Amino acid sequence: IVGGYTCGANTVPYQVSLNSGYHFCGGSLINSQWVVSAAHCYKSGIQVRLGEDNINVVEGNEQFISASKSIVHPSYNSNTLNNDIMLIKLKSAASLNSRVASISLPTSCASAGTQCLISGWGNTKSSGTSYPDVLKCLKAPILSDSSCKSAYPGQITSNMFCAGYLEGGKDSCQGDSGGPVVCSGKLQGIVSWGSGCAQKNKPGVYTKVCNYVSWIKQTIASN
Ligand SMILES: [Ca+2]
Repeated sequence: IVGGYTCGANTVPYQVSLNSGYHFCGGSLINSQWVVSAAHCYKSGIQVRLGEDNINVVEGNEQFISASKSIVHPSYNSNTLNNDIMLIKLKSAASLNSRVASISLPTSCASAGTQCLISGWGNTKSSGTSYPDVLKCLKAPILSDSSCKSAYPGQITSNMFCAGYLEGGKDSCQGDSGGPVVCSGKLQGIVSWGSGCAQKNKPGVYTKVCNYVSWIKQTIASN
């Protein structure tokens, strides 16, 4: 997160870190046994880390649970990042409490102008590289479809939306991928892609979760 703020420990209780020996992506807890993340974050050997603030220090509210299965969206295209969504099942159910909690799925899509909370442990610099140890947060609005498509000609599908600031300086970044965009208590987006980070006229591009609720629910029901 570039241009954000320190969230505060366990203030974002659905935020997870995906770990394969090291943090590599975020995710969102959607029930006691399932996480949603970005398909471009796929790899084998994932451990899900819940209840984290400092990802380098054990602070006392963590739960570390191995994934048993990952399911990339059946239409994911890694060239275009269309359908950049994946589900991860935990080997055992997490213990839900005030610091480890699920986030609701949308019953309706959000609109341009809605303010949302984006979070992660990704890079905090718009040029060069600095990785935080504690969770960072950014409040940002959803941008119009027309401004999103104008920013990224030929690249925005119906499964993507843009959020952030066209002036630059505030955005998600590398290492935030797969993490949440929450608006009015609903998971509306997944951190997906963008040109660099926090660049002028290059806002963040997010997977549009409301298009996937049927697939998520059916998949969970049968796995
Ligand atoms: Ca920790």
